[PDB]
Amino acid sequence: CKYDFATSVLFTEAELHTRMRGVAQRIADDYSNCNLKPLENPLVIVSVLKGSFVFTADMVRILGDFGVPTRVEFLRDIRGKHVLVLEDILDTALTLREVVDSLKKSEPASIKTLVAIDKPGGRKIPFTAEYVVADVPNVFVVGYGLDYDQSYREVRDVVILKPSVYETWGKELERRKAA
Amino acid sequence: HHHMEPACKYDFATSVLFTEAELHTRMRGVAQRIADDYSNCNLKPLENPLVIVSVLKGSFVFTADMVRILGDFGVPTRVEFLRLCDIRGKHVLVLEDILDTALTLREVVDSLKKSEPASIKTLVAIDKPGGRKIPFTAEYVVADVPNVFVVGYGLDYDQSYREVRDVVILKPSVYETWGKELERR
Ligand SMILES: Nc1nc(=O)c2ncn(CC(COCP(=O)(O)O)COCP(=O)(O)O)c2[nH]1
Ligand SMILES: Nc1nc(=O)c2ncn(CC(COCP(=O)(O)O)COCP(=O)(O)O)c2[nH]1
Ligand SMILES: [Mg+2]
Ligand SMILES: [Mg+2]
Repeated sequence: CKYDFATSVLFTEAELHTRMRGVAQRIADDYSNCNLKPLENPLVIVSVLKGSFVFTADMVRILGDFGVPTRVEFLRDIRGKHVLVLEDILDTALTLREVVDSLKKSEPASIKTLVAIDKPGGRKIPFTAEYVVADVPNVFVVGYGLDYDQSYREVRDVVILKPSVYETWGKELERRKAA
Repeated sequence: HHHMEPACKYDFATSVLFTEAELHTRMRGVAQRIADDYSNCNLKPLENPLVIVSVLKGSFVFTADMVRILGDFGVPTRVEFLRLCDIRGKHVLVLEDILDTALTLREVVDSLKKSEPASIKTLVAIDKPGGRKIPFTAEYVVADVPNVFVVGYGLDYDQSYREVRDVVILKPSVYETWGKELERR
């Protein structure tokens, strides 16, 4: 494996970007009759969870390439506006269920969701994102904005950490606790 | 002789000042200096990362690109947004998309110093050195621009254009027209 701290790379940055371009084409098609324009009527991107800044930064630029202008708001007026909620990972769906339900109360013209990583096996309630870049199984991943204990968000790929990473850090946490 | 001037890429811009490629080239140069400068600190994921404090809403683009480049150069980070975890005894690098009057960074740095970080430095994507209202020098600057209003690379005009990949001069046409519309509202 490329990374000394990982056992597996699941998706490279290049694979993610290729899938993101395919999703951007669909979004450009789906919103083509919405008359989106900078200033007068951008697509409102609502980015949810701290780590989603990486995905949001790459995705709004790719959407711009495909002719979909955006404004961004972070959750870490939309009445009559088109809203696309972005999140780095969708797992239990408890976050997005709450965010979507709250945004609906402001009566946007439409609301859809776009997630970089779906763990469809992780649900605690039923929830389907309109747009999914990639799926993973029920494993804990880091990278592409996703962290372990606030570290590793900067890893360019989505990866599975080595067990020794959690073990060393637990032990150091114990150590610092006693001292 | 007759000079030929090609038209600008973007219908809303007068001039592209820095392309995404130029920005990333300069960010790699800066990342090498940062790696050299923090090589004496024994930084590590989890036990001792560099705390990146990202300031202002539009700085998410710069921050996303910069933490990944720093990772390539072996500088592990953790990111915090001001648009705060304990920083006492930690190295802090404050990131900001643009530095102009310096009033934001002066306040942010002074506040953070109260928590006694191990060190504090600043890294900015665009410095407008002629815009100062107080003296201020960033430790690390990706690019300088003259006193003109730019958008792109996370910088907005009234919340639009952050997604433009290049840093560009916004056409006066755009904000004169839109400004009167906002007045009308
Ligand atoms: N780093 C990381 N990797 C995972 O595989 C993973 N699976 C769940 N989570 C925690 C969180 C994701 O935390 C993401 P962040 O650090 O705040 O970007 C799941 O929240 C989505 P949901 O369960 O409400 O739908 C994960 N965090
Ligand atoms: N979009 C944009 N372009 C500029 O040229 C420019 N020059 C100043 N500003 C406004 C703000 C930058 O606003 C950045 P953002 O939309 O919140 O990412 C200057 O703040 C830095 P300082 O004056 O405290 O040092 C600008 N905003
Ligand atoms: Mg997390
Ligand atoms: Mg602004």
